[PDB]
Amino acid sequence: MVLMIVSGRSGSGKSVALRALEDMGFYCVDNLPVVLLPDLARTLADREISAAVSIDVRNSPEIFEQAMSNLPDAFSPQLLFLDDRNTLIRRYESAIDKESDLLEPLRSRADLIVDELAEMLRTRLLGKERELTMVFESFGFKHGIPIDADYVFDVRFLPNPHWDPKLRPMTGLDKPVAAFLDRHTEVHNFIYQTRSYLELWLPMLETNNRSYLTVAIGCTGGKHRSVYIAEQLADYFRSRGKNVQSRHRTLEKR
Amino acid sequence: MIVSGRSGSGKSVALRALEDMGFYCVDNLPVVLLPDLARTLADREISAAVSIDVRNMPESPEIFEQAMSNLPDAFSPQLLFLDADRNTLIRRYSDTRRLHPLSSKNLSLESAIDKESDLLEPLRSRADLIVDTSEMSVHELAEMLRTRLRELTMVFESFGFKHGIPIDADYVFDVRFLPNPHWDPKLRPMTGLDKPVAAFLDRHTEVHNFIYQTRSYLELWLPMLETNNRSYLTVAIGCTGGKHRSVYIAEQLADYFRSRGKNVQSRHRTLE
Amino acid sequence: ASMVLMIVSGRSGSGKSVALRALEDMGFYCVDNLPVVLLPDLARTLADREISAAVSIDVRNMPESPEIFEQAMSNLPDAFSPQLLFLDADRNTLIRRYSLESAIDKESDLLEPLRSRADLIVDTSEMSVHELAEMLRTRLRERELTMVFESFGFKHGIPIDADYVFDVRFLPNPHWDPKLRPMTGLDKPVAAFLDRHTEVHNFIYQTRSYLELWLPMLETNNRSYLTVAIGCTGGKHRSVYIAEQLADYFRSRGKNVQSRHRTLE
Amino acid sequence: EKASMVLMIVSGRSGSGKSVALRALEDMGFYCVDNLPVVLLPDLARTLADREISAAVSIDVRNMPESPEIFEQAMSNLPDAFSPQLLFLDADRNTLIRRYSDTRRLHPLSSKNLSLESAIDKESDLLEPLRSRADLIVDTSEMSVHELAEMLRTRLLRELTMVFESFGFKHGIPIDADYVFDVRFLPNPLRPMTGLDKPVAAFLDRHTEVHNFIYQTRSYLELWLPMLETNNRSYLTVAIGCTGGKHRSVYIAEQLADYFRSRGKNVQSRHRTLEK
Repeated sequence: MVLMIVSGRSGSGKSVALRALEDMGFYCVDNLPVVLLPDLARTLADREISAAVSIDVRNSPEIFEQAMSNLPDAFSPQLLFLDDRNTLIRRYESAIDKESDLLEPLRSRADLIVDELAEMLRTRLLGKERELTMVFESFGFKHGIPIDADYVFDVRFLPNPHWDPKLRPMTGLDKPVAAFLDRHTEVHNFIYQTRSYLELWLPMLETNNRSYLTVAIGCTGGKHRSVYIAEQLADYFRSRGKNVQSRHRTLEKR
Repeated sequence: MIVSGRSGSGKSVALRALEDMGFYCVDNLPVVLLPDLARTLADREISAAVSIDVRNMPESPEIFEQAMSNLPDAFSPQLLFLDADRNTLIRRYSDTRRLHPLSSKNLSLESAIDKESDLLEPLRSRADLIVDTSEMSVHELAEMLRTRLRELTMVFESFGFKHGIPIDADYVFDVRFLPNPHWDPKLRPMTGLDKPVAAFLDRHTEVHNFIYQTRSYLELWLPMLETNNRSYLTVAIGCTGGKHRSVYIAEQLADYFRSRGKNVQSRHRTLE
Repeated sequence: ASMVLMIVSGRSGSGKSVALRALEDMGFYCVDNLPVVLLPDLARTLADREISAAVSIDVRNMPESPEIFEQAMSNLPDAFSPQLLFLDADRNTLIRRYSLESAIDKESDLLEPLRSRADLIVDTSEMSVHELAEMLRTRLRERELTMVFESFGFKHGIPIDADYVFDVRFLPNPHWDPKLRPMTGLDKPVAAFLDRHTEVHNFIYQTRSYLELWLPMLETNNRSYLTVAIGCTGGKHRSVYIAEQLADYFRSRGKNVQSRHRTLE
Repeated sequence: EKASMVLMIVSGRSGSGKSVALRALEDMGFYCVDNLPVVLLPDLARTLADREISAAVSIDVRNMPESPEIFEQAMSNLPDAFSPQLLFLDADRNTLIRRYSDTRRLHPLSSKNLSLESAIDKESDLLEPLRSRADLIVDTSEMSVHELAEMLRTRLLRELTMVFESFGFKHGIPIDADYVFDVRFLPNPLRPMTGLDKPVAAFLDRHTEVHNFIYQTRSYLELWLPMLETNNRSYLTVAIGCTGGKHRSVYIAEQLADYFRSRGKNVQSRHRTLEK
C-alpha cells in the first residue's frame, strides 16, 4: 500500500509517471494539497490499495514534514523526484530560476532523481526475469506465417490505408497511417477485443515454464495495418506490466 | 468548478485551460474530501476546479449530496459536464491503456462507455450544463472555455421601420407583408393592444401561423443562446407605422415565452 | 399541357451534369445516360405527372446512326417540345475538369450531328458553376423582387436597409482556431470548419425554410427589395459564410439575389 | 453453358456516396443510368442485352415509387441473362447533414420537409424496402470520398467457406491458415486415441474451461465474421493447434464447425495430423 510521492521540475514527465503508477493500480491524485495527504490515505486505506500523489510548484517544510509525519501506519511512504534543459524546453530561464530554487528541500533528500524513457519506470519498481515474454510480430500473408507464432490474427477485413494513396509507401509506425486507422472504430474494437481475448488465457498461458508467447498480426503486405495493430497491442500490455517485444518482419529487409 | 464526463469527453483539456485561467485544479480528489480542500484555499482567495469521473464516482448519490451539504460558502460552486457520441470517444481513445484500471473487466468498448454513462447519470441529471464535444477539436475546446470563462432576458419590441430599427436588436422580423388593419379606418387610430385590433388580426389565420412559425424558429436556437453570457436577447417586430401589426405580434410572442417560464420584457418603442 | 424536354449534350467535361443539376433545381426530371431509343418511353411515364424532363446524350449514350435519334425523337408525344443544348469547352480545360488527347478529338468528331442540330450552343471554357447556372436561368427575366443577403458585425451596427436581421453569434466560432482568425467566411478553410458543424447546416436550412414561408406574400405590392442581414460580432467569419450560403441557395430557387459583405469592403 | 450479366442497383440516402459508386462502377465498364424510372428498368435491360455489357442504375428518393409493389413487378418481369444485384450505401444522420451542401434543395421535386433531420429520416423510411433486400450495405460514415472510390474499385461487387483444421506445432503451422489459436494450455488428455474418439471427447468435455474456450473464441470470431463474409475471400481457415495435433486441437475444431454449421454457415473440418 505504498505512498509513492512523485516530484520533479515542471516538464520532467511527472504526469507520465503518475500515469504509469495509475496503470499498476495506484490511486493517483494530481496537485493535491500536502496538508490533506493523511485524509486521502485514511479515506483510501480501507480500500486496501496503494496511492500516488504529485507535488510540484502548484502543490515551508514544517507543515510538509508534519503532514507526511502525520500518517497512518498502514501505508508506507516513498518519495520520488524527476529531473535536461534542452529536453525540458521540448516538453514545455526565468521560470526555471524560481523552479530551481524551489527544488531543494525534497531534492536534497530525494530517493531518486532519474534525470526508452517511457518503459524505464517499469524497471524502477522491481519487475524484469523468470517471467513470460509476449512477442507481437507483424507479417504479410503473401510471405508466410512466422514459424514461431502461437496465435495468428487476420486483419485484412479492416479499413485499408492503401486508399489514401499518399500512404502506400508509409509504414504502420508513421503518424499519418496511425491517424487514418485511428479514426475508424473497428480498428479500436479489434485491438480492444483481441487483447481482451488474450487476457482471458494470459494467466493460464503463464503457467508451466513458457518462455515466449508470440502473437502474429497479419495483413497482405505486412507494412500498414498489421504493423500498427501489433504495436498498439504491444503498447497495451506494456501498460499492464508485461515483458514484451515487438518485431516487424517485413520492415527489416525481408 | 466540478469537471465530469465520460472517458474521452475532454475533461483533461478543460482542467489545463482552467488551470491556465488561474484555478487550483485537482484531479481524482475523493468527493468526501472536497470540502476539506476549499478551507485550505479560502485564505489564498482563489477559485478551484476538480474532476469527477468513473474513478471518483461514489455510485451512491447520497455521499455526493452529503459533501454538498457541508460545503463552505465560496466562489466556485458550479458544475461542468462534457460528453460526446459513443463512436467519437472510441476514436479518441488511444488503445494502449485500460479504461477502468481500478474496476472490473468491461465486456466491450461500447459496453464500457454505456455503463460509464449509466453510472454517471446522477451527476449529469443534476448537471448545470452539458457540452457535446463530438465536433469540437483539440484546440477548439480551449478557446471555447477561455472565452466562456444571471439568466437571459428576452426583449420583444415593436417598432416602425420609418423611424429605424432599434439599435439594441438581435433579431428583426419584418411584418409589413401581413394583412393590414388600415383596410378598416375604424381601426386607424386604434393600437394593437386594443381588443378590436387583436380580434381582427386573430381572425386571419396567417397571423397565428406567423407567430407560431416565428416562436418555433426562435426556440430552435434559444437553448444555445441561453448558454452564452448574453444578458439580453432582443427580438424586434417591425411594421411601417409601429402602431398596429408589430405591436400585436410582440404582445403574443412575449405572452407565449412568458408562458414557457422564460424571462421576458415587452417594449413598444413608438408607443412611448 | 405544354411541357419541355431539354436535351443536354457535349463532350465529357463540358459541364452537362451541372446543367442537368440546374434544370433539376427548376423542377425538371433529369435522367443521365438514358439510351436514346427510350426517350419516348420516358416521356410517357412522366406525362401523367405533368412535369418537364431533361436528358443527357454523350459518347457513351450516342447511338450509331442518326436515324434512330429522329425516330425516337419523332415518336415522342406532342405534349413535349424538344430543345437541344450543346456545351463545348477548350481542349486543355476538359482534361482539368476530368481530373487520350487524340481520343478527345474523336469524342468531338462523334458528336458532330447533335452540334449541327443544336438549338443553342454555350462554351464553358471560362464559365464557373455559378456562371453557367444563371446562364441557364437567364435563358429560361428581370423586373422582379431582389433578395439582398448581407453580412455585418454587430459592433459596427445594423445595415440601415435591412428588413430581417438574424443573430448567429451562438454558433461555433472560427476565431477559436488561431489559423482562421485572419481568414474570412469566403475562404475555404472557414467554410470547411463551419461545414463540419451540423448546427451551421441547420441554421442555414431552417432560416431559408422560414423565409420561403412568407416569400410569396412578401413578393407582392411591387416590393423592390428584400434585405436579409446576417450578423455576427466582427462580420468577417460566421455572418459572411451563412449569408453567402443563403444567397447561393435562393439562386437555385430561381430568384434574383445579391450578396454584400459590409465589413469586407 | 448459358451466359449472364448483371444489373447493379445503387441506392442510399442523400449524401451516402452513391454518386461515387456510379463513377466507380462506370470506370469498371458498367452502363450507368442515373434517376431512371423503375417502370423502364426491364426496357433498359433489353436494349443492352444485345451489347452484352453490365449495367448500373440509381434508385433514390426521386425514383422510389412510394408503392413498393411496383419495384417487385419490374424485378420479377425482368429479362433473363441479367442477374439483379443490389448495393446500399448509408451514413450517420449527423454525418450526412455535414456532407449536404445547402445551396440546393434536398428533395427538389417533393413537398418540403419540416426539418433537416426529418427529411433524412423520411428518406430512410421510404428506402426500407430496398435496404431490407440489399445484397451488401456500406456505411460510409468514417471514410472520405477518395477512399470510398478505391474501396469500391478494389472490391468486385461469393458465399464463404469456413475451414477449421487441427494441427501439431511440431510439424509446422498450416500454410493456408488465416487465424491460428494456441490451445496447448488447456487440460491435457488415451495416448493412442484421436480427438474424434468419444473417450478423448468425454475427457475434454468433462473440463469446463474447454467450454469457456470454445465459447469465447467463436464469440470472438463472430465479431469479424460479418465483415469477413463481405470481403470476396472464398475461404477463411481457422487453425487450432496443440503439440501432437491428435488430442486437444482435434476436439476444438469439430465443435467450432458444429456451432457455425448450426449457425447456417458453410464449414468443413480437416485434421492435418490424422493424414499420414
